[PDB]
Amino acid sequence: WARELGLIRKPASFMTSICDERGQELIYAGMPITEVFKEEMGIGGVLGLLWFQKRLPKYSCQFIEMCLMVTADHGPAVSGAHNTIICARAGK
Amino acid sequence: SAKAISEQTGKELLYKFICTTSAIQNRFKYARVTPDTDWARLLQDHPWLLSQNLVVKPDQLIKRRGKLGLVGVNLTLDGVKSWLKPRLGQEATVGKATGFLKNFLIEPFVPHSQAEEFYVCIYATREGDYVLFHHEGGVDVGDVDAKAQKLLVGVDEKLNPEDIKKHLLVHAPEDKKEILASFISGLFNFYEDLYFTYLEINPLVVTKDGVYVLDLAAKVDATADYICKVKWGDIEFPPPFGREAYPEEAYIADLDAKSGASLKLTLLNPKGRIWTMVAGGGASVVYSDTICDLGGVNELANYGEYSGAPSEQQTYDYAKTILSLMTREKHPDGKILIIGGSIANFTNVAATFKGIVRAIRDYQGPLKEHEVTIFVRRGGPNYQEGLRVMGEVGKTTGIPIHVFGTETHMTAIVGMALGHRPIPGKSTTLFSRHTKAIVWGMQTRAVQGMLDFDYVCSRDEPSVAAMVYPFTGDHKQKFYWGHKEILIPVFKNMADAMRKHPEVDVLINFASLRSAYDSTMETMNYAQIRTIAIIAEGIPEALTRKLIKKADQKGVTIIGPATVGGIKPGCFKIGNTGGMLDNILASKLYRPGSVAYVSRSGGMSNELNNIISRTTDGVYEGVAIGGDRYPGSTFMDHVLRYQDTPGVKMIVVLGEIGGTEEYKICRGIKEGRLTKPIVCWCIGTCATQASETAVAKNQALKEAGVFVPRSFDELGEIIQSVYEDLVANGVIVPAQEVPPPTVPMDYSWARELGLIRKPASFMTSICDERGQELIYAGMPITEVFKEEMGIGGVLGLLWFQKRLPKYSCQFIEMCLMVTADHGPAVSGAHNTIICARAGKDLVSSLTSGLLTIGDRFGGALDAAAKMFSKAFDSGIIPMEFVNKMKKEGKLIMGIGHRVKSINNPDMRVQILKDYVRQHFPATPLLDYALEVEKITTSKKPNLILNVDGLIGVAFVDMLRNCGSFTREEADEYIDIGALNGIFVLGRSMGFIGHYLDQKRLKQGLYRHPWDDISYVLPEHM
Ligand SMILES: CC(=O)SCCNC(=O)CCNC(=O)[C@H](O)C(C)(C)COP(=O)(O)OP(=O)(O)OC[C@H]1O[C@@H](n2cnc3c(N)ncnc32)[C@H](O)[C@@H]1OP(=O)(O)O
Ligand SMILES: O=C([O-])CC(=O)C(=O)O
Ligand SMILES: O=C([O-])CC(=O)C(=O)O
Repeated sequence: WARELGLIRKPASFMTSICDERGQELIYAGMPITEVFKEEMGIGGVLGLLWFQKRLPKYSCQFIEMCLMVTADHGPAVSGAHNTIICARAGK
Repeated sequence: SAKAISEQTGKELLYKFICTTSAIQNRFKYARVTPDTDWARLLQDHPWLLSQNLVVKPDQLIKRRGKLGLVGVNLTLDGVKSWLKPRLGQEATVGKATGFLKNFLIEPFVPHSQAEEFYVCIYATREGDYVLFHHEGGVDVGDVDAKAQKLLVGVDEKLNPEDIKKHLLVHAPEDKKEILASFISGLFNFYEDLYFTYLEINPLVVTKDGVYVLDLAAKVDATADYICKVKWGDIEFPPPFGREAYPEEAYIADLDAKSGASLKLTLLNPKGRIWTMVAGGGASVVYSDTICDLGGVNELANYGEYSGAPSEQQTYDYAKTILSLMTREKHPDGKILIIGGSIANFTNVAATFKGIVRAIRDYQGPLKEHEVTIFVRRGGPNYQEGLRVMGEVGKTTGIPIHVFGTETHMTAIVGMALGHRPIPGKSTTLFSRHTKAIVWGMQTRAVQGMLDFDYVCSRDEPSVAAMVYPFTGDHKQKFYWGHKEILIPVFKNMADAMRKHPEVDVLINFASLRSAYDSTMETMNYAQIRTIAIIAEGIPEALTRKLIKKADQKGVTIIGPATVGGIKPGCFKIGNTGGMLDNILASKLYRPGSVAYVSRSGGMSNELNNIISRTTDGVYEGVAIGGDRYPGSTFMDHVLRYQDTPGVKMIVVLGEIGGTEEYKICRGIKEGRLTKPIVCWCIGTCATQASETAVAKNQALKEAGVFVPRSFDELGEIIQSVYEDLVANGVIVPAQEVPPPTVPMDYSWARELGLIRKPASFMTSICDERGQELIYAGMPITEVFKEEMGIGGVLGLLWFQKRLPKYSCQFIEMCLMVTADHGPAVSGAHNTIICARAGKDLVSSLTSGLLTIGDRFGGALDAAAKMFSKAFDSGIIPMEFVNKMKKEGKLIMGIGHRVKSINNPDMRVQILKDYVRQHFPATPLLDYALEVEKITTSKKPNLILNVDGLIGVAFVDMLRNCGSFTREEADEYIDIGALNGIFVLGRSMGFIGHYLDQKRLKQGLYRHPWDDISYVLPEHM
């Protein structure tokens, strides 16, 4: 109630610039989620908006998706997938 | 701070650290006699006492010892013994000072002529060091300026011995020229390199044999001790010679140095009725001056002082020791206590006065008996609550307490204490609206006050451009600009802050008293800086003289050191002057006025702000030059800087005792340069060179042509009088009072006063990090260690919040050590070894191993505990329970081992089972599980209780069988999962051991074999 009337200041920590959950609709960098879907940007587009806060061009977003899909798996004998299979096989 | 040292230590370090080509005799030849020590030990450790003649002087800082006949010359050992029979240990006087004569210093007497003596006196001034030498022996050395040779040697300047032979040895005899020139050069090198302030050697016996010293006076720069811990040794600062110390005074003295707050007290007349319990040093000084001026000079009991925001126990001890001191005797006119002081900067007045009312309500009885009266006047942040609680305790305890704030004069309560009134290229513009500054160090409170002052003055831009801190990286600090969040960039180095902000002309150095010199020298290499305000206090005087010399060479104005800063209302504020915005809006410092003041102590600047706000229009610019005796900017520079400024109409100067600083103002008024009206008043009379006292300075200024008030009571009156006399000439027009912008309150400040509620989440009951010491459940950590409880004790305090008995804590440790590891082939240890072998740290490897612990791996503890608890609580016999588990199609978990079956026990099940049998008081559930394994071993011999089942059933048995558990909490921690915490905390030991083992064996990254996979992928998708 005393911050609604604006007669107090509290030092606000937790500075962030990647999401605006309040208001009407979700804003990633400066653009709403409906403009994200209307401009037909891919998952590389939301990595551009969330990680770099910039609207990357279409070839950059498609390359980010492309370098995500080759990174997707390299078998179970690698060490992290071995850890995943061990932890999943122990009922977790 | 120049402190006089004992001459014994002075000549000890003189003989220790002299550097000359000549030979200096009497090497370690001195002795000390006190009434405590004997004479046989001093004779046996010093066999040289029977060689030559002896001489004795009092070693208690007594000036003119030979004139009053307190020296024993040309006497032998029993001669000086019989000389010290009627003198050692009792009352003696010199000048005005009378006191106990305690210490005596004894030297080998040198038979000397009147022509072999020499006079040397070297000391520090502002523009350099004075060297005074006279060649004619004895006390009769004549004038010190014409016949005796005087030398100005500069700062950071080498003294050539050729100059000593040229100028210091004009009238000196030719036979002792080179030896005395070498001695003078060595004495100057010693004086410079060990950082003294004053040396005087009146007898200097320079014979053909060598040079002897017989008596000397030495004052050292005591603030340079951080340079000279190793070269002073155990330095000694003797007190001035006088009366002894009272036990209350000694109690105040040794509670003074145990904190970062000044708690001083000195008594004048112990039977007086006017008392001093006063914050702020200048406030106590002007209170003593006004009491001695109003006729209470023979009645002023003491001057006391509490500054630097002392703690509640500190002010409680000080108040009980000073309020238990007028209760010894009474007065026919009553007794008066003054809770006085200036305006506090940031100290909460209400908490200090809560300590005051607790200390008074402890001793209200003798105060009512002795008929005392309390006069209270303070101010600052939240003094309304303090005056209200003094009024409440006055109405409650019956003691008449008369309370005022900043609306009255700060000293006028003294005016009704005796009943005298009825009781109701150096630039002339330092700062402007375009002025930016760089703050050196983490002083975010000061920067926030800076930005608040800039916001309330309707200024468009913040005056803090950057912050410099070498101990952190380049980042940004989040501050307030009114309501808005802004970012001030914090830089590691100074060079990038100077490159990125070329508009900065002010640097405010918040460095310590021993890192300010190098930071100021680094600042002055940049030509954009026109002024540096050095806040730190403690800086040695030679480094300050070097700062002054480079400031005169570069034209940079240095405000300080030992200052709070300087305030220009409407343009800029330095550091912590004024305080927070309570005092700024109280003193109307958001708009410029027409009065400019120069003061020395920063504590009187707040009361000068209050006086100028109340009596006259307001402050245009106010600079406190600092309490150091070598100021970077003097009075005279600031007075000409105001005189060159056309904005001011009058200058108020508040000097103090000592220094010829405003005789320059006197002679500049007589020269006609200073035409604007000046109101000046000298604090520090203390009449309880003759031109250094405040009263002679006062009528010196009065017949100089200055409106000097008679006392501090009429200072605001004479300022108001000259204001009303000067507005009649039509030069001062009062501007229209524009209301300032209003900042919102701070959240921590408004929660300190308790006028807000915030819903506090994050409820916890397992640790109390605040306060004095760590509290786990309700007991401190020292009681944890004193009762000798183990790690099971702190699991009892942290997990269950209960002091478990000794067998329960030892059993918790016991069930932790069997759980510690079970090899690497288990699944979690495999995860730990895999993650540790892939180059990860301890946290990631232990974490990736711990995340395997679930229902299949390590889940037998909690599930076996719940299974046997639900079996025992439902009243089912073990024979029916085994059949019920068999015909439900699931195994009894916690029962069944692979290899170790019958007369081959698990050997850690056995130890835990035995400890539960002798040490637990009652075991229903363990006996139930024993009956279940007696059935299942009759089924198959390897179906014994596992360690995972026995720890579970014995842990439930411990919780529901021992004390302090109320039979829902013993069944609650099982449901929450306290069995899982036992397993994970135990197995973390083995997992960290696995990490350390796989990192110590230095094994590279693991990849599984392809022949142990058997891929079953579909043919084509
Ligand atoms: C009546 C009136 O109110 S008027 C006031 C008149 N006088 C004054 O204004 C004096 C009051 N202020 C001061 O004197 C203070 O010194 C201030 C305001 C300059 C601040 O100084 P401080 O806080 O003492 O020093 P600072 O915070 O820099 O730290 C002291 C030392 O700790 C060192 N230090 C800090 N943290 C660590 C650490 N973790 N490990 C090792 N050293 C450390 C700092 O580097 C610094 O070293 P230095 O002395 O070589 O610089
Ligand atoms: O502002 C300052 O430095 C003085 C201060 O906090 C106090 O002790 O009241
Ligand atoms: O705790 C478990 O359930 C697994 C284990 O350590 C074992 O192999 O005995």
